[PDB]
This record gives sequence, C-alpha cells and structure tokens, in this order.
Amino acid sequence: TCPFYKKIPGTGFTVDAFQYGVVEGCTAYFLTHFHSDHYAGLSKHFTFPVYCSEITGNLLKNKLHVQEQYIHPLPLDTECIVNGVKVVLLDANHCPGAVMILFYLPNGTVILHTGDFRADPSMERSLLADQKVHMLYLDTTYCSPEYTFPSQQEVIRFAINTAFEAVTLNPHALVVCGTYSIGKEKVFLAIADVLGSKVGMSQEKYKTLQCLNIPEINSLITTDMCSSLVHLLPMMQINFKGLQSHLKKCGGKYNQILAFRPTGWTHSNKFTRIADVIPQTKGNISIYGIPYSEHSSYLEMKRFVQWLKPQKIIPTVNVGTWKSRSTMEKYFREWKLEAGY
Ligand code: NI
Repeated sequence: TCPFYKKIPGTGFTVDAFQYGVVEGCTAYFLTHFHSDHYAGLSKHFTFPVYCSEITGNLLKNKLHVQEQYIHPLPLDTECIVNGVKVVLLDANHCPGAVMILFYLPNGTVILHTGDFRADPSMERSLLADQKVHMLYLDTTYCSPEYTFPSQQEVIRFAINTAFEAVTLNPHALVVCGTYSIGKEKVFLAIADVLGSKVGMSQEKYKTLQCLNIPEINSLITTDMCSSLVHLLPMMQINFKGLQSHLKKCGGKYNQILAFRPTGWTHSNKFTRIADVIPQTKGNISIYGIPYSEHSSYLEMKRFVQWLKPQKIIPTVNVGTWKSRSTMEKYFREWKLEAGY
C-alpha cells in the first residue's frame, strides 16, 4: 500500500506515488522528476491529473505517451493554486526538470518536499528565504558522514583534461560515456565541446535529450555515429567485452577507447582525491569511474537542514531498515542540538 511518507496531510495530494493503483482520496498526483523509481506505474492509460515541471511534462507526453489532457505543467518560482491549495515548484539541482515542492496548507502549516536534490547554498536565496517551514520530506540517500564527494565543477574539469590529453596524443582514440537515465548530461557535453565533436547516440536517447529544453541542443548532439568521436552507450555495455565489441563496430576508424562511468558514491572516495583517480585498463581500453553526484553529500545536506530549521523531518530514502532509520534520526538530533532549533 502507499507509504505514509508519499502522502501530504491535509490535502488530497500524493508525491511520486504511481504504482499503487487508485490511491483512496487522492485528487492530484505530483511527479518530482523523470526517474523510473519515481514515475513507476505511469502510462498512456492514466486518467488522473499529474502536476510537474514543463520538462517532466515533455518526457511524459513523448516517452510514456501520457495523454495531454492529464498533464499539468507549472512554471518554477511562481505561486500557483492547485485544487484550492497554494504551491510553488523550485529547482532541485538534480536531473533536468527535477523540482522540490512547497505546499501552503489551509491550516497555516508549510511543507517542503525535496524530491531528489543536491543541496546548494543558492537555495538559501530562493523563495524559501521568505517564510518558515514546519515539515521537511527529505532526500536522505547519502545521510552518513562517510559520504564525501567533490564538486560537480571539479569532476568535469578532470574529465575534460583527461579526454583532451588522450585524443591529442592519439587522434584515433574514441571516447565513450555510459548512461541509463536522464541526468549528468554535463559529463558528455563538456567532453564533446573540448574535442569539437557532436555527441553521437541512439535514436531513443536522442529523442529523450530533445525534450529537455537545453539551449542550442541541435548543435551539440547527433544520431550519426560515424561523424562523431564521443559515443553514448547503455551503462550496461561499459565494460571490456561490451567496449571491444563496440570497437569492432566502428570499422577500423579507431584503435583505442577511453570510457567514463559516472557513478554515484563509491568507497575509493573515502581514500582518494579526484586529482589522483586512475582507470582500469585492458589492452587498448581504459575505463574511468568518476564520482559525479546529483544527490547531496552528508555535509551539504547538513548545511541545508541547519539553515532551514524544520520542526519535523520525514526521510524518503533508506527507510526500509530499522538500522538505517535509527542512524538517520540520530544525525537529525545531533544537527538540531548543535544549531539550537
Ligand atoms: Ni532521481
């Protein structure tokens, strides 16, 4: 059944709750972003109102074939009324079209639902500055102090420098970058820009990127693989056997592959700086795992929460085990006692 942490009290609203059939009492289904664990259950057969960003609405219409009459896109940073309740959608700094949602309850309570987010100090000057938040529904994916990672800017600098060096030393090297969802588009875009190539990809993935309102996208991507030296492949294919195979397919145009797997956190973060990361190599294939995250580090999450000072926190991630739930509740209490709220 629908878990309590997907229900917004005092409304007829649910958040990222599409895989439980008709939720008893739900008059509007909000969708925070287009990632499969969140939209799971949506299709062309859905006949309830869906509220979301413009970009998520593009993906719903073109990828899932949801009928236009049920898609209700809202602008960001704009006070809107939905079934008699004031809401605002805010940038979540996650993947394209991802939003946090502010609900202003008729009784006077204010609820923020982060969806998935990578907390940033820029949020401290959004519309959130302007009033008090009583209840926070929080993306706790990385809520433990072992989870450090570098800025997105440092990671892209490493990737650009690595790729440019490799291809300038060998003009017959091909660059490959893995993907299995929207998000992390900067990694392949920034690499293609430094090399003066378009990024080449399958028709299905090109279709996906063309829904994301990225400016000048027609100049940056293509379905003609032959004309491109940065290829995107399914994440599953980013291994020595799948890459060797791919190399055969390029018909002797290339004699070397340099590949990137943008992961989330991995345990080598707890020892190694970005400046010191190395690849796994077999023959003329090298695979780099780079810690490009679109979730909050432990320190970023903690800063956000200590700034916001909510009265109650409801985790939405890692809620399935008692050990995880108890660990999270300990950190919450530490933070409250240190900051004084
Ligand atoms: Ni996500």
